[PDB]
Amino acid sequence: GSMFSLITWNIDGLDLNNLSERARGVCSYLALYSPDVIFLQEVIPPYYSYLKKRSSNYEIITGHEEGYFTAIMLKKSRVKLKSQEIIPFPSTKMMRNLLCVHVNVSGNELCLMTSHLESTRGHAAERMNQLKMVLKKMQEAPESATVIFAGDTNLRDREVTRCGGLPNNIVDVWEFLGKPKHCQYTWDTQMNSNLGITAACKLRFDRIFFRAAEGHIIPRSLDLLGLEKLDCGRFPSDHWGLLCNLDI
Amino acid sequence: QENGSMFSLITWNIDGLDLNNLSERARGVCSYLALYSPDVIFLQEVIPPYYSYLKKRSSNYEIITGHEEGYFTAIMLKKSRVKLKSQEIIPFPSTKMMRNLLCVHVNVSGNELCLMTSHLESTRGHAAERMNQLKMVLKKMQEAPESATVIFAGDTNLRDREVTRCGGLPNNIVDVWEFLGKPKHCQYTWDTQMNSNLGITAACKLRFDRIFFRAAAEGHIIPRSLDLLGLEKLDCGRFPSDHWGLLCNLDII
DNA sequence: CCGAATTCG
DNA sequence: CCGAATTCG
Repeated sequence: GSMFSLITWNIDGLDLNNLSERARGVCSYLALYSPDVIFLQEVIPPYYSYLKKRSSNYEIITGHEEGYFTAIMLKKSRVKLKSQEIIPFPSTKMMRNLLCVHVNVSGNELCLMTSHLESTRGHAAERMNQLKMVLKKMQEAPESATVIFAGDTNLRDREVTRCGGLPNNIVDVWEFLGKPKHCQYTWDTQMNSNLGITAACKLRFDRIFFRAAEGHIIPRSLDLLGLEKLDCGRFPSDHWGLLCNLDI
Repeated sequence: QENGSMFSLITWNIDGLDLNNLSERARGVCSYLALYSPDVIFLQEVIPPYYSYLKKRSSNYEIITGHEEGYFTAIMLKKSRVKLKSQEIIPFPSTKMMRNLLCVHVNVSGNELCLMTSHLESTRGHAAERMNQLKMVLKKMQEAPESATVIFAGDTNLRDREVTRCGGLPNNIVDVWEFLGKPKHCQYTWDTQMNSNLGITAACKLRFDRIFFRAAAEGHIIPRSLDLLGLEKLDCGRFPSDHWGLLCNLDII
């Protein structure tokens, strides 16, 4: 049974409002799909301890040891960990950083990366500085390994071109899949009301970039999750979760 | 010969929005205006009560207003020294603070002048728009009739960088401060170190208030001096305004 | 009326 | 945490 699946999701652990409850919901999803790899953003130590407790069949790597951070969970026995690298962005004022990881999935060498770039419009420029730094690390990544980035970019479709666009070797999976109609937005204030705001904003914050080495791994599917409201009256998060299926 | 070809003007953002100790600072400002008694006075951020009070004290001046309501700018002209030919008001099509260019055409002993004042869009956030106004002002200085002397004087809310960003001043238009070799005392018209009226703890030194100049023929009128006023805190406990008043002396053939 | 940090909507 | 409008010192 050779196949590979990942999930990226900004769970927003800063929104203490019904936090543990939303946590149990998120973990319900994670257990349901049981992907080989999971990317998370805005996670805090209690949330972390809970994740470590419940999902025990995963090796968990954190971007930080305190405050809020990102995290990469790896299914043990299915994913062997080769290394982990943490690179802080030198210009951050929000403690952000690029969390890289290198793993081995049944012979196939992988390079997984996650990040939570500088938030808000006012720091767009800074965000761009981070983005390039991310992109350059994907190409500079070993020619022998297949590179996969997945995270909360906090970007606009225009801004990506504004930075100078993707390299000819790196591609966003959403674009690669012909721009599916259902996956168009990962941050929708019309559908999600967790932050309690009266505006209609539909932005594709969470993105997955891909760089095959000849390619051995093909990205098959892309779907959203966390589309339903919990019993607490709220969604698990303001961002929608993103599952991706791949095959060898 | 009380006035030997001398000419004096005053521009000042009196800030009528700072109601804190307003009337007393107003009588102070009028104390200044009466003291120097310039031929022309440019004022910014003035409100209707302030206007009526100015009408009372400075009664030897014909007063023109940029607006009838809210806050606005005003041009006072000493009658018997200045004959008023016309007045024109041009709103910025892109303004969002009801700002506008207040032009006036007058005659001083044969020499025809075109005086202009404005209070451009405030804050850093509207810098681009501010630039749009500045050029629009500059071009109106360009478009202004030949043979006549053009003088702008107002609260530009500008930094030295922003002026260059627009493409720089036209070769015929000159900042008076720059024209005087950029004196150290006229360096700032908004200094939070020295002025504390809005009660702020920051060290901000900006030259907001500016005077632009354009003789058209060789120059017949030359700006002689440039000085600040409102340099002392009043007995009321405040400065006349957060902005420093700006007096300018000039001379003609 | 600075300018970054709340608040409002 | 959108994005334009207060607030503090």
